[PDB]
Amino acid sequence: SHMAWVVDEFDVVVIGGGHAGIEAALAAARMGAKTAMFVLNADTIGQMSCNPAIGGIAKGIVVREIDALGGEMGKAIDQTGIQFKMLNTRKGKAVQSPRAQADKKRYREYMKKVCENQENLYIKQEEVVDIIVKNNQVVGVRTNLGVEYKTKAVVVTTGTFLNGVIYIGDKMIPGGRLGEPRSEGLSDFYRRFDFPLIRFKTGTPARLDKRTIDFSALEVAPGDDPPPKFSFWTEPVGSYWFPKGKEQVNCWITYTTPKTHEIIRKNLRYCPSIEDKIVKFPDKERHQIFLEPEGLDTIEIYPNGLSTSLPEEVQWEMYRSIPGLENVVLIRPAYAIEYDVVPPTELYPTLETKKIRGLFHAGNFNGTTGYEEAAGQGIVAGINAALRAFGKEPIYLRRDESYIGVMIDDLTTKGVTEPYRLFTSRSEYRLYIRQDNAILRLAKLGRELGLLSEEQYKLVKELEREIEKWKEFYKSERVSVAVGGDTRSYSVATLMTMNYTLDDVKEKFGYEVPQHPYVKEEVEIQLKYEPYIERERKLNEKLKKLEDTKIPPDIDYDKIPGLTKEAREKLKKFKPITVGQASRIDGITPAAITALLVYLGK
Amino acid sequence: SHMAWVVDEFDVVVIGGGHAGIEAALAAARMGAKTAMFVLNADTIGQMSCNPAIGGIAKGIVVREIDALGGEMGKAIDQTGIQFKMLNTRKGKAVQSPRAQADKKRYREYMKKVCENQENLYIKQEEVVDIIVKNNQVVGVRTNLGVEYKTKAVVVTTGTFLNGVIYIGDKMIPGGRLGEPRSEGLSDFYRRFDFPLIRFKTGTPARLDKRTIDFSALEVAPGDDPPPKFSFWTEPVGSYWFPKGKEQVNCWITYTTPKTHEIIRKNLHRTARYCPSIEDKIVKFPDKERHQIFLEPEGLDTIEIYPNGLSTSLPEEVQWEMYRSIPGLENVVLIRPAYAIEYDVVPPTELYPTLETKKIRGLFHAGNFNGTTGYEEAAGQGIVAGINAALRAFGKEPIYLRRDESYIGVMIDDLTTKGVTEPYRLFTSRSEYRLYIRQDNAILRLAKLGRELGLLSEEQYKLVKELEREIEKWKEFYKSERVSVAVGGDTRSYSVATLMTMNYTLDDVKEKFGYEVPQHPYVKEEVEIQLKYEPYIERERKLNEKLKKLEDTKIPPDIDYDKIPGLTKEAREKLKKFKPITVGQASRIDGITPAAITALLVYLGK
Ligand SMILES: Cc1cc2nc3c(=O)[nH]c(=O)nc-3n(C[C@H](O)[C@H](O)[C@H](O)COP(=O)(O)OP(=O)(O)OC[C@H]3O[C@@H](n4cnc5c(N)ncnc54)[C@H](O)[C@@H]3O)c2cc1C
Ligand SMILES: Cc1cc2nc3c(=O)[nH]c(=O)nc-3n(C[C@H](O)[C@H](O)[C@H](O)COP(=O)(O)OP(=O)(O)OC[C@H]3O[C@@H](n4cnc5c(N)ncnc54)[C@H](O)[C@@H]3O)c2cc1C
Repeated sequence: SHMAWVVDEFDVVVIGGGHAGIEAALAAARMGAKTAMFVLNADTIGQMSCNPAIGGIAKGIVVREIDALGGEMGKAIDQTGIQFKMLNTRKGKAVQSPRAQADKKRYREYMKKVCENQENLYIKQEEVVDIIVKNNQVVGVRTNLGVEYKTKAVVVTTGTFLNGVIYIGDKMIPGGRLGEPRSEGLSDFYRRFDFPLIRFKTGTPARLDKRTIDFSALEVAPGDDPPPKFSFWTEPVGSYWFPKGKEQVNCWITYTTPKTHEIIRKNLRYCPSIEDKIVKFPDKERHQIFLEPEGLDTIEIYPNGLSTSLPEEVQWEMYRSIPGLENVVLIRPAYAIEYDVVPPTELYPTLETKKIRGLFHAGNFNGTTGYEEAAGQGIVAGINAALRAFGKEPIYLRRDESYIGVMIDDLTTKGVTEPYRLFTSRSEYRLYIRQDNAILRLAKLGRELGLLSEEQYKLVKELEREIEKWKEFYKSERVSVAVGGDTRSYSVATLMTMNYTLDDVKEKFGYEVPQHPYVKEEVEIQLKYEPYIERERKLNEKLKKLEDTKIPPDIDYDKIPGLTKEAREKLKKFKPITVGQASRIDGITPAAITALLVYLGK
Repeated sequence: SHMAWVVDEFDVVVIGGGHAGIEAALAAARMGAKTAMFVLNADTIGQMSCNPAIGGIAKGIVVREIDALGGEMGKAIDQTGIQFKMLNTRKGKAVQSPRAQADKKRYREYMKKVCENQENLYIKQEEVVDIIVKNNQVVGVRTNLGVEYKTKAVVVTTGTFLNGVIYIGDKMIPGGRLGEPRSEGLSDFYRRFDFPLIRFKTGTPARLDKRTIDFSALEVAPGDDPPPKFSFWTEPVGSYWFPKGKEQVNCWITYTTPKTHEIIRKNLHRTARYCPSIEDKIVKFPDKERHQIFLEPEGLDTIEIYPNGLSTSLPEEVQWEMYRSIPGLENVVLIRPAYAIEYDVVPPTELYPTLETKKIRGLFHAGNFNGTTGYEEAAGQGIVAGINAALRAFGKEPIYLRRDESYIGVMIDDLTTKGVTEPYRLFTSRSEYRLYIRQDNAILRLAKLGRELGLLSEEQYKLVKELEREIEKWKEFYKSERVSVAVGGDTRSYSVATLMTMNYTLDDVKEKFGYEVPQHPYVKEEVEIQLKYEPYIERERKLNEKLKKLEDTKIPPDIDYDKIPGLTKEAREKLKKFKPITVGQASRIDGITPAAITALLVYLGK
């Protein structure tokens, strides 16, 4: 009688309606799993609580990847962004990453609409306080209303809410976010099963009133024209560029002054709070600040670079010492949030818990910070939760093929000491894992899982085919050029390696060029970088070998000859899925890898 | 150092971004007062937490009045409403009242957008935990972040938040609303100043998934065509009707069954007037076999359905059972459970009809915190409190709305003169001038005050005056144009105006007698309504002549009731506590005897 009815039983239960939860719930539901997404306040689904932006150095590529796998974040920002630009634009297209300013309000509504109308997905406003487990297998969930719902798998994405404490000056206020409640009960479930629990703390700037800011002397920071898109599926379909002339808004730049730093001092690894970095870098005389609009209708301005947790009275003084903000009025005070986190090392690269079958974690609760890093994990967790529910085998993303894979690999293999951010990761395949080819690297898996339709993948296969045609064509079409006082014969493909664009080649030599925007650009990029991709691949050949060497899930590390005791210990807890992953465990020696390889018969 | 800077000093501080707070903050700001609107979550400004509707029996007229005074509610629902209709459409236009279904989401956004861009208005996301007083005069406000802001007046509209507790079965959860935090500290200020504090409790239904409901056999409930508008200012300007063909959505009807009722009885335990919770009205009306239920959409993008008539605070597992016993909902899935909220309330008897506190000058109260419940009742008080707060800030005298001229005035009068033992609702009030205070003439009754305060622009009022003049020209025209009619086998000479009381409409008079009619939509309809009801309005006015007499008799603010001869001791105790501003209001205090009123009239030299 405390048990919900048949009509209230699910395959997958996602705890959380944030960035991880949304991708997870949408992925599972779209794969056919009857999914329930629990949320503390149904009106906050999809809410952006920090920076009003999507994308960035590594973040932007992850979004592109989420979009390729069949997720929503990419489509959401394309439809609700108010500014788009490319970062690292002076060093070749391969190192670039897209970034956009979002209209927070429109973004939230967009995600709520897609979620509400998603077939097989049900939203439940209720606080989950416990997970029901039978023989290390997830079988249900309980809320603080004394009810229980049956489920086959659970994806936890409590974000910054679990036992959240808001910090402002010496005031401590319970909550998952400023002005919102926090969750509590679920933490007892984790202690009860002996899961390690740690607390992370991150801050956010105050929210400023646009009418009280003098922008007159500030430098304008505009978008790009034509602006890049995050989704391969939005209009223009099969392309990553918006039409030239798309309507965009501005951002403004200002800086801290020595007076700002003195105010902070009087009131006293990657610590972003202005207060922290003036102590970490006592010598920098000024710190850059980006004033960002929060939407087209709102007057709130997000001052990027001024996150703090100082008392509100001090916030007034420090914010008003910044040129342009002399008379600024705060709408929302800056603050810092501390919450519960379960160390990622408790998971396999499938995001599934080692202790309990059918339990997956994602987002800030998993030790990361950021919308994108959360959404990237969420889609994987959602995918695997559905698979589990269907009695199939969970998958994982190889770090040598996607940035989502790199992130997940570092979390579950290295663990975290502080919140993980995508820009701290080091991809050994940075030339292959680019912004322009997420679609080519992940679309197959996306279609395989059923997230992409037959039609979506058909477009991908076609373009991929067109691309290969032209590459083989330009590689067979030679041309004679006068290099100084001597004459040479080079193929068009090779000319791309010598500062020629396809447009240059057509203009000077009259050759033809792909008419499809994507094929046209992707061909140029692949030919220009072929030399480096091949060299990069050559250098990591040994990493590739290890990565392709699977380790039995039923492997008894105690029966392996030539493996130290301290090694069996680590290999016993991390439980690597491949020898390549096993070699990344901090502390394992090249010898151990050998013993293991020998034992595996290689 | 804990004190906010000069740039953070205000004339008026409104605590709350709800329905009372929005009208109060916008009114004061539009009147020129530097205004700060505090709220717990800036993203919840203008949020509708209960029924997704605006209007109804008395509520609809109050919206028309808010709009006539220069408020926003009217404009808001007109731009975000997805269904509009008139109630009591078979009993003459005088007893009709507008009602609309709102797209909750669009409505919230609309209010947030207007408030954010309103000049002189500043939004502050922060919890006010104390009000600073100097010689019984509001001087500032303090928040839970240890900071203070200077202000000259404060409007408190905590709604259902102050020490709010959510109820579901046996569970008690702190919160101002399901999924939202509650406020607490401010209650200390009131105990500290010895204010009386009571707790009211109201419930709301669950939110249902539209795709799990079978509407196949349910009665459809559409809007009207043409649909009525709430604002006189939205397009078509200077009119109360939308064009024919406006796109609207439907609502659906269902009923409870005997099985539904038996489900509630098995799960009800004993515990020590208007109790809308289905579970209460079946114990209060044991003989009713079925209860009507209106299934209404909450917006165009959302799949959430609001089951009007099924508010409850029963355990969630019991809710599943009762909701599923209702035809069409056999397999319904809840998105949000039903619950009841209990919050702090300061008895309205602590205020003058101006909504200002008798104990502290510059302090005003409005909305649920004031003892009422409903969006419209809150916004009605809000605009008044906002207006008076700004006036106070400027050193001018606060105003009040006479109950014989507006329904808002009726509400405020009843609240401050009768007090409340339960949440006050607009349909329970009784206007002795129900024929004068109509839905069609709110604009004619309140536009002058609206313009006088600065809420309406010169151009807005100019329109009202022009129409007001055309209306009068037409009435005098139809009053001098006689026609001949055959009352049986007899011939009579009647003025066109008289025919309006003999079942003739202006359209009938033109079609049959060929007379001209007004071309402006409002003039054309108001002339007809005014002529048709002139007889009753005059009779109503004659029957209340005495009431008008008493209401026009002002009572000095500093009268010493102890010095009035011929006044009982129990009568002086009521007069000293309620402190009526007119003899009319005084005669409305429960217990006051006709003799006591005479002694007072004599004392005032009458
Ligand atoms: C103060 C602050 C500072 C930040 N700083 C940074 C930064 O420096 N850099 C950066 O990139 N990003 C930052 N962020 C953004 C942050 O990473 C995201 O807000 C979010 O936490 C990430 O996505 P998520 O899915 O994990 O969680 P969230 O978006 O937070 O969502 C969690 C969801 O879980 C639900 N929930 C929690 N518990 C329960 C329960 N028991 N039952 C049901 N539902 C539950 C909540 O209702 C909520 O919808 C910051 C955010 C805040 C609030
Ligand atoms: C459970 C429930 C049952 C209901 N039942 C009915 C019904 O039967 N009939 C009907 O017509 N209507 C009903 N309603 C609707 C209700 O009348 C409105 O939701 C609202 O309370 C009325 O307007 P308001 O302005 O007074 O308050 P609200 O709209 O509730 O707003 C209050 C505002 O005050 C702010 N606040 C509170 N404390 C502080 C503080 N210390 N500092 C700063 N800000 C603060 C909050 O953030 C909030 O924005 C119900 C609502 C609920 C939640």
